[PDB]
Amino acid sequence: GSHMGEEDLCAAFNVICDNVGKDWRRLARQLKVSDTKIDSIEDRYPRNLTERVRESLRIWKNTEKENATVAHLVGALRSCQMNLVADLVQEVQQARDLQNRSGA
Repeated sequence: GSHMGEEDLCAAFNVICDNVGKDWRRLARQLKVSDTKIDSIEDRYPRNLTERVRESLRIWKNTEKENATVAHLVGALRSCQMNLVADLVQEVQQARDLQNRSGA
């Protein structure tokens, strides 16, 4: 696990968990979660979206591993018709310009 060092990603993982309530079913689907999963994920947490969402993470990235970068997170928000969150996770992208280095 890792509770320290996920800079920027904090907004991407905190996002999936922050706008929960009805945001994971959109991020899960767009993150590449088969419908069969929404039925399993919900089946696992019938009273806690905040918990089921974190569960996708183990799968969410397990599929788009290479395409599971920070940009994928906000980039995904844009497709989830949730520009609101995508807006805050986009702030994540701004933090990358400081660590992404690579000036040439």
